[PDB]
Amino acid sequence: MIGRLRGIIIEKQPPLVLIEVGGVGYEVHMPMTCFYELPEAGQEAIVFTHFVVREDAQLLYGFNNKQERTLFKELIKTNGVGPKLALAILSGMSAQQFVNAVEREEVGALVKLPGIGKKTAERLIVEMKDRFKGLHGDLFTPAADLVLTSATDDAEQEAVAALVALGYKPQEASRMVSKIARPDASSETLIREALRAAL
Amino acid sequence: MIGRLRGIIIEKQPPLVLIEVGGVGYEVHMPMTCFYELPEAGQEAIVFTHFVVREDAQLLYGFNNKQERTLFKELIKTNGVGPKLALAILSGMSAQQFVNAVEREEVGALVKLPGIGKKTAERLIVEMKDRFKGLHGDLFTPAADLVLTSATDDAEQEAVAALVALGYKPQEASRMVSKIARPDASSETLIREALRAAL
Amino acid sequence: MIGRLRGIIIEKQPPLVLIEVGGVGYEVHMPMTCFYELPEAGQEAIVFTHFVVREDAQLLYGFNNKQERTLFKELIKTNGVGPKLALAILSGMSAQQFVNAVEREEVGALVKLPGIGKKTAERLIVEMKDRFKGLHGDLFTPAADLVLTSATDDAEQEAVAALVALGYKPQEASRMVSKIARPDASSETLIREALRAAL
Amino acid sequence: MIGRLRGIIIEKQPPLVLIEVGGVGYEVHMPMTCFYELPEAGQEAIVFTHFVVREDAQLLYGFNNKQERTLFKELIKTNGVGPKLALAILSGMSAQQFVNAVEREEVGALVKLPGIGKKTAERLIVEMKDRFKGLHGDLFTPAADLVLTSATDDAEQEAVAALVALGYKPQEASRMVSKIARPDASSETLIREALRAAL
DNA sequence: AAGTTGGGATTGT
DNA sequence: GGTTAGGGTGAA
DNA sequence: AAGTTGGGATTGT
DNA sequence: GGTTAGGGTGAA
DNA sequence: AAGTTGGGATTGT
DNA sequence: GGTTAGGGTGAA
DNA sequence: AAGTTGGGATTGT
DNA sequence: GGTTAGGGTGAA
Repeated sequence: MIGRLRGIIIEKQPPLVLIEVGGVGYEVHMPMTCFYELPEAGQEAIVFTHFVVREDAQLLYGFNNKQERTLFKELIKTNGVGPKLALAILSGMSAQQFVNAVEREEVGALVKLPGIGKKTAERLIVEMKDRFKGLHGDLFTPAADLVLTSATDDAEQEAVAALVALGYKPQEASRMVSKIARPDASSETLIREALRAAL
Repeated sequence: MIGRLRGIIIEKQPPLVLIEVGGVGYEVHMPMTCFYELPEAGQEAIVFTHFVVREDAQLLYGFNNKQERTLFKELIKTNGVGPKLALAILSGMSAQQFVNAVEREEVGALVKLPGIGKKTAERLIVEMKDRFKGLHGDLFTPAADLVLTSATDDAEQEAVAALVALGYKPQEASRMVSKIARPDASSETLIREALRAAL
Repeated sequence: MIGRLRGIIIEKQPPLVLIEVGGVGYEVHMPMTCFYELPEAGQEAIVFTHFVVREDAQLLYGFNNKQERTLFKELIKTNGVGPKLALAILSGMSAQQFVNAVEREEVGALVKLPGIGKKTAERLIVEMKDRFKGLHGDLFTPAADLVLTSATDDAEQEAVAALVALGYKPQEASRMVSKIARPDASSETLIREALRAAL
Repeated sequence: MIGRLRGIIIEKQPPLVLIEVGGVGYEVHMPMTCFYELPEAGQEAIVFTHFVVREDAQLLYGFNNKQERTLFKELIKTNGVGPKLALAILSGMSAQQFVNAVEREEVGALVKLPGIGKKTAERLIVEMKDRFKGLHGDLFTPAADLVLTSATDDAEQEAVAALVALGYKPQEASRMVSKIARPDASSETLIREALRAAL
């Protein structure tokens, strides 16, 4: 529900920051590699956040980049992996270092991670690979999370994304968009013709 | 609890917008037909919202118009239908297009919707019809949600609404208000004489 | 957790108001007798609130006066009575009218209330009486909620209140404070000597 | 999630304060010894908070000092002890008085506490001792909560803290940091070499 | 060294 | 809360 | 009119 | 979700 | 005085 | 919600 | 083509 | 979590 926080860094107790937005100071759990980039205390920060709601607790996970947030969101989906593991994962190695490891099948590095033996280690590199690359090694090539989250147009990605939010199966979503063939239209325009055609 | 959000559109990833209110950026899930009307990023937006609270998650559903929110709230009440379906429903066709379909029994269109076969399709048009019309085809004739939500006075509608919030049965609420016969009094005044008479 | 809301009245749909605080518009459920006192839309309002948190939902109940909030909080404690009943209760009759009815055992009036037959009706007047009066008929004589919530000093009341928040039994709390005999000290000072003596 | 509140003290009803931050007034439950230090009403206050989320309720616990918050957080961990007991505990005696009692095994004082007989009394002094002292009697010697929460460097403490947040066992965390031997580096730098070495 | 018996633990239900 | 992994210890 | 058999419903668990 | 009241309807 | 039988209650599940 | 403490009352 | 056997899935509990 | 729909695939 909370997607981003923008306020003054009041305090730093890794892995958590205390950012004041208005008069309310929120606690944000951030991966060490991200934390290293937080501006000095007293400075204003902007951090994308993944909000977690439990029956007994509700925490905030933050990242400096949307891509970073996305990778983390995909990581948590992975079986056996939750907020804590992903956090540890992104403290030992950076979003890049991870991409790299999964596309270079550097299991070793992943295993030595606290709480992550061969089993999940492999799971990661497996469930994660496919998604990557479109990235072509760089985690910041354009529309990186569309890539992760959904190489064809940026707007087509976005549209396939949305169609899948609406219930269409991914095959369906893709085929549905391309049938339209218009990489140079607004992602909303595609989402719109596509729909109009589906029904 | 949250009934409206007013802030700067920070980002757009259909179907969700990221609106910053103060320093907090809220994620809002909006039907594609609504989304199409959102001002450019950077602009200020005002979106009525339906807040959903689960044990494991709490999301925000937004609409450009109160009527739009109301229709959605009625849709979710419908059996087999929840936030996601209604969202899809209002992405394939607009509040109007829906009204139209239910009052013209255009099942076809509804069936082709992702996740909505004949069964719920019919349920919709059935449970929804009665409520409509007072609307007389237009979704924006005056006090449209009173119509949906509760053709006699605007204040009588509102009052019957409230009386039903308090526990009176709808028959009761209606008869109770009209007994007062004063379409030209404040909805609060009716709610007030009515009560005074009931007790 | 939320104890008060202060913002601009954006809209009125009895029994709920939509007050904007900053950029966030909160929905507040208020008893009709209270609602009648809300300033015009567009004006700024201040409303004490009772926050309700469920597994499937979290609403806000508001009152113009702390006393009004207190009475409602005591009402909800009453067995068989919850937010909705109390709301109805305070829509049919005012905090005064209620006090009056309980201290004049006007069951009749209470029974005719929607959802409140003889059974709870009596329960009310029973569980509520004792608490009242110190009030001496007026709901706004000084420190009315201390009265309800905890005729001796205002500070002694407050202190007995706190001691009971800490685990002391009410008998204990009272006797403990008076032993101190100092109606003219700060409620905090009493809470402080009292404690110091208990341990 | 909420780690601090900064606003205007709107009202005082010990043990709870009503602080307005922006337009929202939050209720904060504070131990009497802390409460005694709150500035006059109308003044601005800053209070560290421990946010509690239940299925049926979500309250805010506040303290004037981070150390005070930390002690309370450790207290709640203690078996048989929860927010209420700790609150009572810190109403009868101050963070100091407590430290003192645990390091001087003043069971007596603890027993007389409402709800705290010999059983938990001992538990406290037992589970709490070890943690203390590094404190050397004073609760405000530098990095007191690192002490409580994690006498070697401030940055090493912090780093061991973080490593333990990530899943490393405390033995592991400690040994891991010292192996680095660099009390004069940033806690982040340690967390960083340490990790780099672990993997 | 390689498999096993267990306590601990977020994860998933 | 039960269950699956984690990764520790003991066995062969 | 007085008690009873039931569907509906917030309340309480 | 089960359970207690509410207050409707039918019985006597 | 010392142990026991119970109602009450946050705590822990 | 069940369970463990709390601390009250009654027993010996 | 029409009914059936199943995996998937929000919905409802 | 169990359950009802959804809508896929296979059968006749």
